[PDB]
Amino acid sequence: ETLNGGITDMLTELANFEKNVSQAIHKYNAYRKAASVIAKYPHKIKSGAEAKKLPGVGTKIAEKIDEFLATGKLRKLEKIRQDDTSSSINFLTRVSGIGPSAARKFVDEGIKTLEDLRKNEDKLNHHQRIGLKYFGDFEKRIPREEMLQMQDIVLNEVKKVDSEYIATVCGSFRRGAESSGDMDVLLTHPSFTSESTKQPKLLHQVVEQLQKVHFITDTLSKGETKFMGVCQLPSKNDEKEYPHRRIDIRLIPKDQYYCGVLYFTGSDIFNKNMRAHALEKGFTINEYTIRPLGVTGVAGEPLPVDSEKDIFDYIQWKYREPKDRSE
DNA sequence: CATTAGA
DNA sequence: TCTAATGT
Ligand SMILES: [Mn+2]
Ligand code: NA
Ligand code: NA
Repeated sequence: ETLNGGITDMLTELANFEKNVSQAIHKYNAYRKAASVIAKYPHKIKSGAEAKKLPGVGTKIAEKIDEFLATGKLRKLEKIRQDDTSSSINFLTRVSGIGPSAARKFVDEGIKTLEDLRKNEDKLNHHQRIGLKYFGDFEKRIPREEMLQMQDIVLNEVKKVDSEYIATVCGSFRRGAESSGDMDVLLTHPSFTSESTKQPKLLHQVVEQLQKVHFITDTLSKGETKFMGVCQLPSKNDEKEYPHRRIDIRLIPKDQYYCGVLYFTGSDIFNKNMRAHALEKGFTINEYTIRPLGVTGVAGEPLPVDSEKDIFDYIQWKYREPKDRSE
């Protein structure tokens, strides 16, 4: 956590660099387990060789340690840190829509800067077009004060649309978070459960409303279960307009909301921690259910959940407020 | 780790 | 059909 900081950290630099600038998934895989092990590593690495003992540590990575321990730096991370071609891939990739592959191609054609990106809006596709178009807004944080105005409206149409609908703004915002990056609407409905051969309009009806009133401004990807877009607060009685924010809404078969909800309400840790335990408590929890476990090694049999609570009791525990699901 | 665009 | 991207 701190005893092996740089090490894991340098490691990750190196790895991320292997995966992005270079399409060397293996080496990339090298650095991660490694960086993962030295990480569990309970003592101060004193040298290459010491580390070298561990699994995942070969000679190359060992080699890197020494030099890092020796000169408080690293040549390659130095060289790399400098290199535009790579500096560039590190950068372009920040536009929603540009992944590494594209990142590379762009550069190749010589598309290094944001401006480059504009002059070639032609080369870009819808996601990435909207991507660049809200480069600023998408990089900003969502003040909770705003989180609440948004939540306010979402719930309102959703409801005006059909009352039978259930919505939940999940994620950090749900867990108190002073700010949030993207908004997460978990959505389900009675009519939609595990079986009932869908009803796409369910997603659809809503997406539209939200657009009609003018909250949803753009579309990144609408699907029959996951619409994914951009929204904005009604720039008041002017002067201060609102930043465009990333919004996401997904339909859920009503018979899987709570787990689902438990889940997206995080955190990553409270989550695992809960999962790791449900296990002890003779169960299993995943993004959608809670099945009683059985001795042949594994079982099934999806227990019926009516609230975050049900899931709780099931593994027999104390309800944990969103506010306090920190870990 | 699944759901979407896209070519 | 694959294959990239986002998220989670
Ligand atoms: Mn979020
Ligand atoms: Na990107
Ligand atoms: Na392949």
